Amino acid sequence: KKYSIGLAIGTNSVGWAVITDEYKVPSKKFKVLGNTDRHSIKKNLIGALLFDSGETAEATRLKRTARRRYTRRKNRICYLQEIFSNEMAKVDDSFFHRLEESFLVEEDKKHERHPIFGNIVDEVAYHEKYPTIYHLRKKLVDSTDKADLRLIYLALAHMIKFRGHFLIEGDLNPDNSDVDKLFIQLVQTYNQLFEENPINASGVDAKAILSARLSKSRRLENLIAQLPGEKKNGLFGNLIALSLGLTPNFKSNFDLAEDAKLQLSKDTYDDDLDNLLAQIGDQYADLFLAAKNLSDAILLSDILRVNTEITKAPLSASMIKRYDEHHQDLTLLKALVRQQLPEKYKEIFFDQSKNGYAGYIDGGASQEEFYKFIKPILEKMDGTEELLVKLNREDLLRKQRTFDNGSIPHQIHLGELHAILRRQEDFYPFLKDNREKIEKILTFRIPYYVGPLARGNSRFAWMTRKSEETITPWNFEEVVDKGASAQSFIERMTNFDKNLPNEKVLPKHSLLYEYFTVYNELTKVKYVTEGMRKPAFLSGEQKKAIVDLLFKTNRKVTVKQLKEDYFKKIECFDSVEISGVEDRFNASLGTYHDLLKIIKDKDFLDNEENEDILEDIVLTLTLFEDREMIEERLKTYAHLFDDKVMKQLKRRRYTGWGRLSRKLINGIRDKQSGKTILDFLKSDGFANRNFMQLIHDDSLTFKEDIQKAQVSGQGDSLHEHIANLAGSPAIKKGILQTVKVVDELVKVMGRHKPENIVIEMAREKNSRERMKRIEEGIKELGSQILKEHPVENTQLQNEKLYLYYLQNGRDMYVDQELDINRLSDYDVDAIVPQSFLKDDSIDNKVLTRSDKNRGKSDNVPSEEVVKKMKNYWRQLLNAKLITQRKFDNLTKAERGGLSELDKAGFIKRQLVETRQITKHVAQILDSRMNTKYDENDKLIREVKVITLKSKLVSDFRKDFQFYKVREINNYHHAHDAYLNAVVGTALIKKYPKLESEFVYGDKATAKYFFYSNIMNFFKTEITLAEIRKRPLIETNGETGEIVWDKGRDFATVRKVLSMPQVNIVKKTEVQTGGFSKESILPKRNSDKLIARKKDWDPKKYGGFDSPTVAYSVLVVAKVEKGKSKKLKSVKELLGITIMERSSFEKNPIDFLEAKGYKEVKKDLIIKLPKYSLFELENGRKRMLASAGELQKGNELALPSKYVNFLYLASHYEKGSPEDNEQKQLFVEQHKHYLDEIIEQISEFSKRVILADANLDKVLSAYNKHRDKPIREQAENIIHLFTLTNLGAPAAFKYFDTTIDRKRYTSTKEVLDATLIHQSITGLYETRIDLSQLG
RNA sequence: GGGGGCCACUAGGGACAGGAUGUUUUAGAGCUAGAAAUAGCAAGUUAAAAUAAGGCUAGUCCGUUAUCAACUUGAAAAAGUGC
DNA sequence: CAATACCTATCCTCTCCCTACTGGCCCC
DNA sequence: ATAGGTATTG
Ligand SMILES: [K+]
Ligand SMILES: [K+]
Ligand SMILES: [K+]
Ligand SMILES: [K+]
Ligand SMILES: [K+]
Ligand SMILES: [K+]
Ligand SMILES: [K+]
Ligand SMILES: [K+]
Ligand SMILES: [K+]
Ligand SMILES: [K+]
Ligand SMILES: [Mg+2]
Ligand SMILES: [Mg+2]
Repeated sequence: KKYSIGLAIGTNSVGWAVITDEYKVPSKKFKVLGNTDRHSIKKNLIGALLFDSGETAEATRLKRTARRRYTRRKNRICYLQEIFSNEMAKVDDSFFHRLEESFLVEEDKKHERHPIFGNIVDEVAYHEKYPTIYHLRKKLVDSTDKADLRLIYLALAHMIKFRGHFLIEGDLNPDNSDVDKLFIQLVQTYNQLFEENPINASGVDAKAILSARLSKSRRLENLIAQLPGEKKNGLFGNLIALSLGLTPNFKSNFDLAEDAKLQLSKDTYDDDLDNLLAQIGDQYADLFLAAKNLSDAILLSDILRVNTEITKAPLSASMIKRYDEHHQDLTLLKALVRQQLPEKYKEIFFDQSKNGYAGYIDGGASQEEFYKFIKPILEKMDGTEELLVKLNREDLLRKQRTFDNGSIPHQIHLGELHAILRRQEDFYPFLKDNREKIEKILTFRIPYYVGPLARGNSRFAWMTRKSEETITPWNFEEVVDKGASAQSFIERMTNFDKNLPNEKVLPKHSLLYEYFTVYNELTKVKYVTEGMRKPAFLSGEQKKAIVDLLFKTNRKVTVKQLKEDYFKKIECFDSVEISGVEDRFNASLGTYHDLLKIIKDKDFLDNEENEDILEDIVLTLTLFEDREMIEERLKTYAHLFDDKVMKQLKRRRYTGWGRLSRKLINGIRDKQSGKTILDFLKSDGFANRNFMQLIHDDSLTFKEDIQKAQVSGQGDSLHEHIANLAGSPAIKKGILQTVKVVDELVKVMGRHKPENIVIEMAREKNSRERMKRIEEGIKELGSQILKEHPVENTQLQNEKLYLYYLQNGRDMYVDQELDINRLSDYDVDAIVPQSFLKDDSIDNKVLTRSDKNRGKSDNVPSEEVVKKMKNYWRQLLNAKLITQRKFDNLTKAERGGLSELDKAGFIKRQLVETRQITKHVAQILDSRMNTKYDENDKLIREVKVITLKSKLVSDFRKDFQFYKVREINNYHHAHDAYLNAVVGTALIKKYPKLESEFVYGDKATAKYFFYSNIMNFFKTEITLAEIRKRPLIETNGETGEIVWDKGRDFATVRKVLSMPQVNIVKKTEVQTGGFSKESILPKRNSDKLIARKKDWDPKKYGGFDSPTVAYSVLVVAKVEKGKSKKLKSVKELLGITIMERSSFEKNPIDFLEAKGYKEVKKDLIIKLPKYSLFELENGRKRMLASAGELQKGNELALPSKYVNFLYLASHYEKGSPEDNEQKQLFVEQHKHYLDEIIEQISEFSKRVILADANLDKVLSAYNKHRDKPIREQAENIIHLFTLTNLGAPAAFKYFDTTIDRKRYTSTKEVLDATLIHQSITGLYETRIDLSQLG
């Protein structure tokens, strides 16, 4: 008994099928367990396992980190209160107690209800004097009087609890504050550099213009308008643009060749400036640095909108400005509405449901919603011009706690905190002794390279302690070994050398590693001249000369430089031909040139004695990113360089890691030669062996030492091995389920292993990324397309509009503008044709007015289009609006277009699966099936694991009319698995030589033709560019075995696809995750509310509702009834929530009795996860959606004729026009299939769905559109299956009629139905008659 | 075919440090005419505290990912059970 | 019970490691 | 975006 398995792996399904020699699917009697009268059941060996998607770890991580941050903010406040304890006790012995119980109702409060002062008079007086906390903050910063200790605490706690960001290193307010002064200093530096072309900046109000609440480019235009004879793209204009945060190109300002694009935000600017300073000199450095200072000024002016010379609290003063303008504008608006629109006053200032001022302050209206609601009211009235100005500036009736306060640096809060401490430490000595402690509470961050400050109970922690004691912000540098912790931070994530598994890999920018790469590439170079008989390798002397003369003098080395600067200058060759490198060398000595610029000592870099030192330096500059730790590590080399060089060296940093270790590159030595790997690369006689040849040569000891150094370690489990794969967690869930399915199927066939296993793997918020890409590309481009055409992110889900914006609103084949409103008239063309590369992504698509303008449609765009559009394409490439691959494909005609080789490769790619994750699945299955070794100690491959791409079975379905319609049911997953088994086995039988291509384990016209016509052996007649005909029976050429009988096997496939009994199994899963919805609802007199804290009664304090049920339990017990508490027997479903799960499982009986149940039949407790299957009458099935709701549990097995009719009639997906005509004729001849399909659906619904209202609405809708075209009627009959689909009910639409979901809001009936426990395949069942309980 | 190093791209996964809102209860004395219902007017911008209930290992740690039909024997892990 | 309509926490900065899609140079 | 919870209305 022989058989094969077909598998279809998806992100929510695993289809599976078993086939015999005749491509038939067996059927077996399977024993049935339980307490029903049924002892067995017939099952076909085909089905599909369905499951909810596997989830990433991201949301869990975000919740975890927010948890940690809440804890640490609480600890900051706790430190501060601990500092204030004794003196506050002297002042007010319950202040902190009133603060801790502020949330409690007065009934539950243990102290007076007024928190600050404890009496109503003083509290009202405080609120009258300081209506906001910022009033008190400003007062305490500015005033000189002794203050109440409680108000000091409140100010400092407000600064510490909400302390602002840390995006700016160092100190702040370094007199970079004033915009006028930095603008005048920029003018002075510019006039110093250009005495002939000076700028008259007199009468220019730089403060108002540059600090104006306007866009960057608008403020730039405003400032340039004040400068006659100066344009926005000149030098001064570009400096102002750089200071405003734009991306000015200083190429044209200085007549440069290398595109000097500078933005102060990018991390590359530090290099992008030095690069630039490499051309025009260092005399312009002062100018750009002054511009950066001005940028700092404007950024601060965005936040501090008040004069910094009237107060040391400009932030608090700016919040007070917000408050005062709010008060004035509110008084004015109230009076205006009273006078002009008196009937709208109540809706505006009293209705919290409306988005007026009432909903803005008391309701749920945002600032944006309130502005939208009130803009027409202001425009409609008179005297609202200034209010409209403030509204369009987004500065009208502003609150102080707002979404845009994330701009505030922590240094500003720190300045105000330090000012208050300076004021009040003259009266409170403990503030003087603890001033720096409080400042440290504010300023201290746990460094990212340290992680959780755990003590051996955090699987996320890696920190090591210098001493075993509690870590505080004041003793961190002493208790925490920041060095060891920062080293572990990187070393716990970096790879070891695979060749030497005990050695750490080198830094990517290690001098040794780059020497290795350069010599490795250089060794395989070959050259010819005239008198030479044969291409020769470069000798060791030649390679050293090339390294010293070219690689150590140019950051990049081109083939032109190799021909002229070496072969001409040294060898006296006027003509030379080179092989092994094209255009320029890929490897380069970048770090050599970095360090040569920094230390300016070439002899130091060339001396082999300093190697170690340099290797350490780079190592440091790669391990660490904190400049203090880098300084502490480089201190051991302080004697070798000047303080200038040491400063530059500590400023330089690297990221990235190589893939080989130092001990492999330049460590282990061949036994006889005594030479390392790099020694062979530098010189190897006339063999010139590279890395692979060196470590694979049996006449050397490298290979044997690699073998010896190898270790294997502990083997992973199946689950561990799958978890460690590189892929999406969803597809890994699919992979694990696939392995389990295979195990069960092997057990079904009596532990006999299959002949073949054919596997196919399906292909695998976002508009936010689209808007980000378009914004960055248009700004980098310098275009105003978002100015003239504003777009929202959702709109970018239209392909043509997204392409339009990615192309700057221009045709890509013609240098012309494109119209937005005409996008329907344009074309979206494939760069490389889809007949070769089935790529439908933006990476291979292009928006053009007419695809005819691409050239010839059989290839890549023509040379003429490339000549026309290459510069504009490069512009789109540099703005990252197109990728470099899209550009390269567009420009392929410059390189000869598509050769025959490329077309052969594309067609082969369409059929041979090369994705790595599918290879890993194949390896897992192959290693589980084939375990024995032959006489030569080589693996015996009893089971051949074939992998296929989806297009094979897709084209099979479309060519032999085995069509699929996904919306009818879930049977198509199983059918895909079956067709995979059939096609794969038949293909490898017909052409065994293809095993290397399709089975796991170890001329261009010819291969193009062959792989194009690989599947023709199924057809009877083939029309290929005339008509040929194949025999009825197809056999193998060598064996003579039969592979395909076209008269009988197609009927077999049809009968298999027609079978109504298909094992669809929805994986039952316990629900995990959040306890409930996250909304903190207000107080309500409902027992659905859940306390947010143990003592916070939700009837007083509000709380959560809508908990998630982890799983239900069947309870058979008794409950007290009525005032007499008489015991009444019950049987019901109890939903154990996620929050209750641990309590219930620790002791189920106590939990159930606390819920009210008595005399619980402990052995009748049945655990029922989500999707538990129940069968009722007439084959009607239900799945558990919760403890109080049910999902549909049956599959509508629509006959095959109706499925294919729906496919063809709906124009689901063509072929010859004669075959199109035959299909159309079949549609029109079987039009009565519409009524027959409605009849099938109606019978199914009346038997199983039981939604009378919805079914009647659907029948009326179908009888309403009987005159509609067959196309639309079929397309909407497709929608109708939402009523019958397995799973949760969902709303659908038949034409314009909407059918809302009929839900099953009660689970009482399943308590007397039959529970069905299914194995993973559903072939093994345990059926429990629940009616026999109770 | 499978595999490695390098260059260029493209898409994904995992971890650390931090900020700003939102919400919830309370505090921010509402006033006047009416028995009340109510009417008229005044006012509004701020703060405290919580932000998964909680846990023991008590850390400035952990608490939403992965994994789960049923039954037997098992403390569990784990095996085993049906053409 | 049954049906119906409404509800559903959001945004942002920053350090770093890893694999893998395709194209290319050289090899095992 | 789903699809399960919830109060409201019978
Ligand atoms: K009280
Ligand atoms: K101008
Ligand atoms: K609001
Ligand atoms: K607020
Ligand atoms: K190259
Ligand atoms: K670094
Ligand atoms: K020195
Ligand atoms: K889970
Ligand atoms: K879930
Ligand atoms: K199951
Ligand atoms: Mg907590
Ligand atoms: Mg708040």
